[PDB]
Amino acid sequence: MSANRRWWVPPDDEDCVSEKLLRKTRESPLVPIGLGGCLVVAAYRIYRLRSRGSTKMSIHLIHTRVAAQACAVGAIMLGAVYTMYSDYVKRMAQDAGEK
Repeated sequence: MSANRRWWVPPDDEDCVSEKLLRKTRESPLVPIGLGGCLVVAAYRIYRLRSRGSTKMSIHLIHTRVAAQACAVGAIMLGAVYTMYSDYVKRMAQDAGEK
C-alpha cells in the first residue's frame, strides 16, 4: 500500500474491442440487449433533457455519479449500439434515394 499504484494509458481511442469486448460478446441478439440499453439510455436521455432530480446544487454537470456514469457508459453503449443499428445495413454501398 503506497497510493493506489498501478496505472495504464492505451494509445487507441480509449480502447475499443480488444480481448475485453472479445469476451464481453457472446451470441445473444441485440433485440434484447439493445432494448434494455434502450430503456436505460433513453431513460437517462429524457432525464438529462428534462429538469428532474430535486437537488439544486449542480449547475455544472460533470462532477457527478449517475450523470457521469450515464455519460461514460452512455457514450460506450450508444456508440456500440449506433455502430450496430447502422451496421444493420447490408454491409456497404448505401446509395439510398434517387436523384
